[PDB]
Amino acid sequence: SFVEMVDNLRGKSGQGYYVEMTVGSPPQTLNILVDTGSSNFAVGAAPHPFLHRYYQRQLSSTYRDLRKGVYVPYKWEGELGTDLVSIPHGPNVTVRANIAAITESDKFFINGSNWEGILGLAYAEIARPDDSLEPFFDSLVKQTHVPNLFSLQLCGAGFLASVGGSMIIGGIDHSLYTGSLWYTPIRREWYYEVIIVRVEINGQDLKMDCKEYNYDKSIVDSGTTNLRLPKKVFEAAVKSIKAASSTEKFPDGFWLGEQLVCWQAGTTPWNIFPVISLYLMGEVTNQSFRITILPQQYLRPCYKFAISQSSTGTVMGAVIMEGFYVVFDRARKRIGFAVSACHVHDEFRTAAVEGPFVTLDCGYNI
Ligand SMILES: CN1C(=O)[C@@](c2ccc(OC(F)(F)F)cc2)(c2ccc(F)c(-c3cncnc3)c2)N=C1N
Repeated sequence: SFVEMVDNLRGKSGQGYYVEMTVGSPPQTLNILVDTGSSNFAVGAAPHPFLHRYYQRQLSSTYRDLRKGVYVPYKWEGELGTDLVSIPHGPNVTVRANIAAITESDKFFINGSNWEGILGLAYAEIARPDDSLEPFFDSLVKQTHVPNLFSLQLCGAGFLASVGGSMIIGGIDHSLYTGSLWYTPIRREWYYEVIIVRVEINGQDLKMDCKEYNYDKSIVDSGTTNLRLPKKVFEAAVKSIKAASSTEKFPDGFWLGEQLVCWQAGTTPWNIFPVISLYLMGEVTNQSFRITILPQQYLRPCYKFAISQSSTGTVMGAVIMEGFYVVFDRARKRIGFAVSACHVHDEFRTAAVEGPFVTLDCGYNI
């Protein structure tokens, strides 16, 4: 039942959401980052200054060595193998999954994040060292009767700050959202790639060729904190946001996501910052639906501007997902969005999912 899966995610603001998992026999308990932006099950497997726990292969009676190393600059190095894996507050099953045992790394783990590994939930095409290394979720579906679908409700903090959420594996929990679920097609099965057809700041269209929004791609990534936008789109966005909040301005170190901005105890002028609407391509070619996010989402806790520039396409990260219940419907190659039961909002504005909006070529081919 999904009830036992509710609130199975925890984390620190800006450091990602993790789920408890066990690996090996007897079960070794570890906290694992839920990451829709990668496809490896990679776990710390050797002492590290930021790790308080790590996977000890020699303690597992069920560990099997694949006699194959892996080098991943992007960095971390490790040895490939397989072992039994379970999610205590997920489905009641045990699967034999590939595991990359990380023996050395640089700038990979985060101090105080309280996770020791990453659960890459994306597709095999982007798995390291290649696509023959079956990702965890693929193993899970193939080995069990679990439906090929999972959903994420990231809730952030609300009033480093602690965050919480739910990962529901194998179905949709209706208690986690209100209103309608709107679906955007998964363009290609590598990252969770989608297509943005329009974006507006306070109802004002940025008026860009929609290819700009997906240059060179747009992905949904729980493993990225910020909403990351292509250079040209980012500049247009900041300008519009700056203008809307012109009433008393801020340092540019803030707009660059460097410096923080501070008011005190519920004096934050949310109403000065505009809402941002991302229109996603619908299941019907000429249709779209918009997800609308509040300053409560893109200003993350004093606050930091959680929108930043990208040279690798648009990334709809945690701060975007935190407004919504997000359904990764792998079985039907689509991603669903609905207003989250947990999202933060004031008494004048709320996050929204609304459609359809019809138009009269937005993908950046590959
Ligand atoms: C964008 N991104 C990362 O850089 C990564 C990552 C990079 C390379 C990987 O190994 C490969 F390449 F083999 F897949 C696997 C995953 C990542 C790595 C470490 C992190 F602390 C975070 C992170 C940091 N703060 C908040 N939340 C997540 C993200 N996860 C995502 N989505």
